Amino acid sequence: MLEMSQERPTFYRQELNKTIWEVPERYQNLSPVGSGAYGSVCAAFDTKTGLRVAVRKLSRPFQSIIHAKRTYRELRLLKHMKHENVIGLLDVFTPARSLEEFNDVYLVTHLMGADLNNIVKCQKLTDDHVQFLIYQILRGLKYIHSADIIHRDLKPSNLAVNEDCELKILDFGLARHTDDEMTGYVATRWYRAPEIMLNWMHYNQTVDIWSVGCIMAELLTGRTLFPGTDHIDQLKLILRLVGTPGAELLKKISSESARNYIQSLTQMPKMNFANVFIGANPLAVDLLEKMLVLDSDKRITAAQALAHAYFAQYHDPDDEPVADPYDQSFESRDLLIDEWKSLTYDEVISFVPPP
Repeated sequence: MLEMSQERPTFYRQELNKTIWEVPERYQNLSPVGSGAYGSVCAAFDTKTGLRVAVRKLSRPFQSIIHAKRTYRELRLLKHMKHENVIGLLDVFTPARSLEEFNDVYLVTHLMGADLNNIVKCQKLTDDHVQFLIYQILRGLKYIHSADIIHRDLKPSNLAVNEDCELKILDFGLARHTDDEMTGYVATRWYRAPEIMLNWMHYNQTVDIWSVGCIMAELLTGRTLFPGTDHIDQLKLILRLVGTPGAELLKKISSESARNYIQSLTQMPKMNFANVFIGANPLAVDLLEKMLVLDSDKRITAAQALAHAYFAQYHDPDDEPVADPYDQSFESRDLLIDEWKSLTYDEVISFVPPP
């Protein structure tokens, strides 16, 4: 009645685009799909679930302490998430039969074709389509935030949408966003809260609410809310909308130079959001206000947003689950490469697939 043995499937070996792919035979007809510095990816047919899946062979997962710790951190997150608005892990394997021969990590996920950009390129979304997506984003973030994970890079390129307008969040909780350049007229930095983009204070899950506020506004108007040609420009665009900070917010900011800078800016009142988003549903404008609050301590939570009147057609407290606890002790801990490799191997071998 209890399992003793992990029975090991049969793997087959092949070369596609000068990339060795050794995988279980359950994965057939692999198609090269692309190669970034985050792994090579193949489309594949999973004969056990009937789904079509993305197989991802990590690239150089253990080449430095930083990168070893990134491989583990990502694998830990993917394993933990079990919510239909969050990319789950459906399988993770390696050809290695022991930690000594262990080198490669493959990650199996739902093949998720289109992202929120591609969706907006092809249609003008109806009002109900927009509402439904903000709901799902907030629903998956409620989950994420329940387990004390901060997405840290929530933006349209990190949301996958299917034909029935069903949404999953991608790429949450990782250190990789620091590898993109955030200088100039760049989309990555356009969705970030001012406090992390100028490192006024340290991260906070409220940082992600700022992001969904920026996406919602883009989904209602079709325009980027804050397309700043640089940090300072983006900050000015922000303060114009939400108003210069007050005393309670300025003392929360640790750098003495940054408060001198803010108080050098000409003080401005907050703008009237009804005159900024002409034509929008008043309930949508009301909720935007509560997401776009300069002081993160006063931003709305995802759990509060779901209960806001804008979502009355979709809100149901009995279908908005929270996650199990996510132990992140390991983030403060100082290990060697080989030790991070061993903990990654241990989670690879201990993976339990979904029922």
